Amino acid sequence: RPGSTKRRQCYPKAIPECLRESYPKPDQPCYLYVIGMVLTTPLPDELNFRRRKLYPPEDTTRCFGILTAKPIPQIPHFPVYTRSGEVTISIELKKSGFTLSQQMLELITRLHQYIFSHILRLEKPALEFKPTGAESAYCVLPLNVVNDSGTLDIDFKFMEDIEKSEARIGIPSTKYSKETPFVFKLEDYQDAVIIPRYRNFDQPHRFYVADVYTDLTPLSKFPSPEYETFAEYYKTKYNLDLTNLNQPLLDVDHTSSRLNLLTPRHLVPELCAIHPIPASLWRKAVCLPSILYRLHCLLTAEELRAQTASDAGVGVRSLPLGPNPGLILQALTLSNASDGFNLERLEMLGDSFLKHAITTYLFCTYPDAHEGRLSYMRSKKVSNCNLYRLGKKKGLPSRMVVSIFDPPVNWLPPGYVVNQDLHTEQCIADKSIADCVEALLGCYLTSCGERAAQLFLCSLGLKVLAEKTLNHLISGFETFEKKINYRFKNKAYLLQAFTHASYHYNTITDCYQRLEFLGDAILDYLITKHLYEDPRQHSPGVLTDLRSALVNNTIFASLAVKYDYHKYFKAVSPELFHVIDDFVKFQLEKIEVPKAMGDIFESLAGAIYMDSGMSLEVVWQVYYPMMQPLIEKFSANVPRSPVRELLEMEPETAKFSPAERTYDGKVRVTVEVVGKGKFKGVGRSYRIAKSAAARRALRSLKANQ
RNA sequence: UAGCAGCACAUAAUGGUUUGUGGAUGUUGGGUGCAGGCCAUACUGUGCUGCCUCA
Repeated sequence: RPGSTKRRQCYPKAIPECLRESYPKPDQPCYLYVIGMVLTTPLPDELNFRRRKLYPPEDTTRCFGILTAKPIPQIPHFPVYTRSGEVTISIELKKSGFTLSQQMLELITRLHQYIFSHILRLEKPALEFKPTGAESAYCVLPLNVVNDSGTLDIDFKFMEDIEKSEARIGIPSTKYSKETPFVFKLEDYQDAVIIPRYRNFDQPHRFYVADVYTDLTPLSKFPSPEYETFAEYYKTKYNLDLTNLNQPLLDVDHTSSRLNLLTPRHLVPELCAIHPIPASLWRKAVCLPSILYRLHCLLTAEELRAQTASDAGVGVRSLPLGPNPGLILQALTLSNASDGFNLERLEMLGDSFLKHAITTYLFCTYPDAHEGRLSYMRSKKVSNCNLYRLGKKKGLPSRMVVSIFDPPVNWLPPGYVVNQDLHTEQCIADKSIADCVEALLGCYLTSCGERAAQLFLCSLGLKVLAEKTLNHLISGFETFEKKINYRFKNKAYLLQAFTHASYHYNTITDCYQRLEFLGDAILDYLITKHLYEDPRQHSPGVLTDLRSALVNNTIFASLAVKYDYHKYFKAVSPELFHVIDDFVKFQLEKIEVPKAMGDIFESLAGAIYMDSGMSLEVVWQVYYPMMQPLIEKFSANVPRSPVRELLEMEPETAKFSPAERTYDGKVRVTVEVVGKGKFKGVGRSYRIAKSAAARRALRSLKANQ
């Protein structure tokens, strides 16, 4: 069925408007952004297993810049988890409206290809570099501080030096001889990436110079137990005789193969070619996939924020407000993506508000429709099927973050195309599209409030925007008004809330059921909002349990009794009065729970809402003090099913019998606890019977301890 | 800077199981829809390893 977990559809991945077809043209205006990088949380030495120097990206003059034909909007700064620790990333506009020659652009584009294909090794047989044909079409280039002025500019000299370098295309063929002996220059290695010239020619291993040992030489002990010295090693393995046996040695670290950095984890110089790119900049380059991917994701969320400000009139289209793009990114992220956050908290809050909004709308739009009809209409509008259709219509599937980020397996680099797919497409369940709509609603609600959330629903396509008899029938309710600490402006709502369908003496208002319908959704929402805003920051699972335990007719009935609602209840059913008196007796001492007592509790919430001029706050002011003791009790001690508690205490020993229908229509259930006895429970339903059996077993077990 | 095979965990897919829930021919409750918790087949990622490339 549409909106079901069992139905899956494939969708193309969305690329932000500011990155789509964004390739700089010769002699045309372009934009240059600096990738600002700051080490905000250094990695502890215990996690840094080699205890290597942490390299704050900010300690070095060279960085990367993004060159694009279209402007990039302001995005929140975001963390990246490097081997140095948490690095906060900023994307900062450095130059706008400037032009580049064909030769300058060719140098930039060639170096851009060189980064992704040669440095990062992301170009695969399935991928082709087509910068003019690629959907995501921007260039990345080196920036450097000009003359120590602290001002960053395009390092053209360095790009040209990379082009003149033979080391660009492969391993340099410069073999040293006794006539042309190798000369070590320290300045050339302090911030160098090196390539060993005698091995692994198809995939040359690259290393960062971590340090230069001036005390160690080719005659010193080799790190592999296979050889006595560095000179013996090269002579034995590659037949290479060194010209300079007194040259210093390089301490080196492998260039990182891990390109996903979005979450926390917790040699002889003469025989090496110097890669023309410095090690500092190469460390920055390794972050480009996570940075660009995150940038792309945040730009998609900002695009959705801006689109919603245009379509719903919620927030401002361009920031100097609407929700933070990071919260939108949360609402667009499935738990499968493993990105440190998920849509589940926002989804649950949205659902509760959605119910409230539709319930209110239906109640006001259909003044003559009975509860069962409003409940039926409600059930259709809030369905996972309808929500899926709305999310699909809004283009959410192409914007959702569904799978774990893996650059060489599921990411397309800028300027590349796929040779005709984990790079361009994703498979999504219809239910997940529905869940995302509720999470977006929760985002707008938490960030911009209820009116904004309603305007957001309207933007998705959900339309969400006698007197003598009265005085006689309300006689004595003044004590009730004082007990609840609320005075009704229109006592007809109070009368309606306490009028059962059997109470035909009331010919001036309806029965309580319509207000029950309205109140149910109000209480669910208010309770859910409160639980979501709770300082304990309950998990999605715990929020579900607490919502289930607090939003319950039994609890509403228990409160109705404690607050004397039963004394004001108007009914003409002696049996109902006896059931209420028996339940009231049971509640006063500490057995069927009278449904009507929970219903009138909800109906009075509906009454107060209508009498207060649709003020949820007034309703909450009245109900929160009544519910606060229970909210505190269950949020301190998250509740349990007696069947589950018995199964937790006795998992292999407690076995329940099938449902036995007794001669009176009532169900009987027996629980056998191996070595501890058999306990029988009876009730009008299998759980009432099974729970009664489980409670009898639990009582016996606890009494024998 | 490489590949593979075990173990932990997360995770979606296709089956089953179990709690909640719905209007339904509802002769007095087994027809189907959606959620949770489990069992199985099979996917990916990180990590604890193990073998195994270069050093």
